[PDB]
Amino acid sequence: MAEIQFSKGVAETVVPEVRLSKSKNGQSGMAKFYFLEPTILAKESTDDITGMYLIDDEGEIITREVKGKFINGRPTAIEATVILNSQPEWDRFMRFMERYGAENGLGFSKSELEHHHHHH
Repeated sequence: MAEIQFSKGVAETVVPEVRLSKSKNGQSGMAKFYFLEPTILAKESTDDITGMYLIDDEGEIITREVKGKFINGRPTAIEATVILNSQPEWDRFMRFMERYGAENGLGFSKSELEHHHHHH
């Protein structure tokens, strides 16, 4: 039931890429997310996004480090960064990527393959 929401309640079937990277000072670890032609550009404006809600099978993680990627003043891609300052955070990140990657092979859409449910 893992899914990505930019405003909670908005399920995104988009297939964003996942990359791992370190902080600027190389202190705490973090991960980058690439969104290509996301639908959140037709509902809410990019300037209306201040964070992303990652809902995992167990709990959820709140991310406020979100930046939009504009091309020549033409919105088309959005980027997000997750901070892994805490240790137990890695457990959810690895599980989310493991289960999420299994459902979508970075090329398959989450929709269709994942059945929708009335609850949450």
